[PDB]
Amino acid sequence: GTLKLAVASIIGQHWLPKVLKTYVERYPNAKVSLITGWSSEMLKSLYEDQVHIGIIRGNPEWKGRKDYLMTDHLYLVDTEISCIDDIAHTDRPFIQFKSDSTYFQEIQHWWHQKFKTSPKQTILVDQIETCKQMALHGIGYAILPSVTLEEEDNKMPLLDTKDHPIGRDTWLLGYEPAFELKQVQAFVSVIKDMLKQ
Amino acid sequence: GTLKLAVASIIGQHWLPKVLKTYVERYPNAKVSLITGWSSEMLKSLYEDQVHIGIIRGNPEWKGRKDYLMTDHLYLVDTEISCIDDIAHTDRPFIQFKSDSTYFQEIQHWWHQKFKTSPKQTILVDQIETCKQMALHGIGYAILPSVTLEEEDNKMPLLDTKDHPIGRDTWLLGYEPAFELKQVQAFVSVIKDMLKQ
Ligand code: NA
Ligand code: NA
Ligand code: NA
Ligand code: NA
Repeated sequence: GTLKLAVASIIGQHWLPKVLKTYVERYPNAKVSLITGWSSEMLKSLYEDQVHIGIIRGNPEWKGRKDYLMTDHLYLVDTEISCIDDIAHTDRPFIQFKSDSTYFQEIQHWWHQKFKTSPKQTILVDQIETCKQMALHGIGYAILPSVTLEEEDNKMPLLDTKDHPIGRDTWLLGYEPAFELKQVQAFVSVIKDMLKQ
Repeated sequence: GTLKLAVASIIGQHWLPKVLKTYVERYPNAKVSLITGWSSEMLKSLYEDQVHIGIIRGNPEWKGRKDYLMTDHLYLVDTEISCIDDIAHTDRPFIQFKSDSTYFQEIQHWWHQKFKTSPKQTILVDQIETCKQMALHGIGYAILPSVTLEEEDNKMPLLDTKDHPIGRDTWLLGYEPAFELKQVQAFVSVIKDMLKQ
């Protein structure tokens, strides 16, 4: 049977391929169709019956099954700047992801509460991986979730006013019937079987 | 002030950073607002005056200014397979990108013509970078435009029945009023400078 997934974009790109590798590896010839996007768009997709499973970010309201999956944390990245305080004075441009989720407002709030000022809006982008690439090309600094980071060329954790890392969840949503279907069960399996680490 | 761009995804990821790096290097503190996506979506967004400039792949019809930018060529990539004839038997999955552009149709047509059979619709993905990533993780093989490839990690040129590389074009689009703006002209300048490299 054919598994129809809706995955948030950064998840689709960075976390899911190891998941799908093992899923393909123990279930040869099993079909997978994958749509990606903003959590909001994939939630809306899931709701309207287009997919079996949604892998959504944030805190989606959902009246079916919802599995917490994981949590990651916000990092400021730049090629030059090594000290997060420096960004208050920086003239290096700020490369901001903005969508309809809370991501953007969370960062605006952290910034307002950390530096007692507004961040300069210069570069606005609508997808997170683009912000990452533009940061990796030295254009400016970005704030990315650690699920999108590796041994790439400076990463500085965001901590709130009480020294706590911020702060973002990934869930697995779906209605009951989907979890009745088998390949969904083998996929949820592979996920929870993988996460054993 | 404030350039509003709409850019096909792989361009946004792989080619545009270079260009924005220079655009910023040359005009510090110039505001840039970027949206990304399928070529059809970015053309729509441009058609509706939501942006200044669109960068669009394929062969868009356009009753305004259209500049050809570049061509790139299709490669079959896989971690195991070295020889592109084998792909007709391998039973490794074909990770296949599919949108409402003609990318998919054109690869289908090539497949049918070259191998005289059909390809196995197992994995279907809605963004190209995810095919790349899924291919880089050994899941299966992918057909990717070279604008998304580097000295990476096994690539075999797609050639039509008369041994000519199969290509895809990328264009820059706008209506005349946009091209009168100093920031659109500066951006276009950085672009037409960069194409000589
Ligand atoms: Na969203
Ligand atoms: Na940077
Ligand atoms: Na399109
Ligand atoms: Na493809």
